[PDB]
Amino acid sequence: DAVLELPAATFDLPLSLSGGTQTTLRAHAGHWLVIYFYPKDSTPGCTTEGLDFNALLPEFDKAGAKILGVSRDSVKSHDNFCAKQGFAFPLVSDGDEALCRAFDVIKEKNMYGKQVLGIERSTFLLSPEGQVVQAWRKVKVAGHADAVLAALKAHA
Ligand code: NA
Ligand code: NA
Repeated sequence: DAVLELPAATFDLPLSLSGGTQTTLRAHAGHWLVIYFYPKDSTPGCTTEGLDFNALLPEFDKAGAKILGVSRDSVKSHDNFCAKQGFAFPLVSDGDEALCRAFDVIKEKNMYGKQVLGIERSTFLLSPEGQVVQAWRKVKVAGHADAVLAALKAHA
């Protein structure tokens, strides 16, 4: 029932959050976790995605689930982004791309005559026992948070 196996060490990686604290995936044991990776703070698309998740947060709560957004922007950038948009969930500053690589969301594109890496917008649903049970890759923003919520309700 796992669609992705993560390195065991992934669950103990210290994840720097907006607000200056740290978490790990293991610390979320016991409830559902949505982890949504996005390429960059404060862009039109990535802002829309975060606001879409933020608007549905009471429905996610009803399943006791929690949301984490992830990019490689700094904690300061995340703090600004969260404050300006009013997000009520944390953002991981995955500055070294450790979590991104664990979930295999760093993808290469041959453009400008060279190989360019970047975060591919992707989302994962992690069970209360830490299994990755559903994955969405190369995500288009429109309708995405709704679809993730629907899938959560179906799994939970
Ligand atoms: Na960190
Ligand atoms: Na979990």
